[PDB]
Amino acid sequence: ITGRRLEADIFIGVIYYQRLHHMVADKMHARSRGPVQVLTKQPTEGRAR
RNA sequence: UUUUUUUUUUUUUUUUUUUUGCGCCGACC
Repeated sequence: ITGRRLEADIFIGVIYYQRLHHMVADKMHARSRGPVQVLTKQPTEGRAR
């Protein structure tokens, strides 16, 4: 941003990095209203349902 | 030549508007 030299020598290298399956696309869940359990009349369990 | 039964009136149409449970395994914080 500033374009100035950093006051410290920054350690930089090549590191093998792995992307894991824990993605936010499969983890975001939002429920307002919907299906309920027949026995307890309470909200169901799971993002799929 | 012979006894021991009783008797009367007041309630209406062809018909109508969302898979629960059981157990197992892996994994995140």
